[PDB]
Amino acid sequence: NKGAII
Amino acid sequence: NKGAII
Amino acid sequence: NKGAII
Amino acid sequence: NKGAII
Amino acid sequence: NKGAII
Amino acid sequence: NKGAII
Repeated sequence: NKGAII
Repeated sequence: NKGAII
Repeated sequence: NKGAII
Repeated sequence: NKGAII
Repeated sequence: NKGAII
Repeated sequence: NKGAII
């Protein structure tokens, strides 16, 4: 899983 | 799964 | 798993 | 890019 | 980039 | 980059 919260 | 919350 | 919180 | 050669 | 050759 | 050759 990959996630970016920006 | 991939997710971006921007 | 990879995650970036920026 | 992601690749699987099997 | 990610690759698997199997 | 990540690679596995198996």
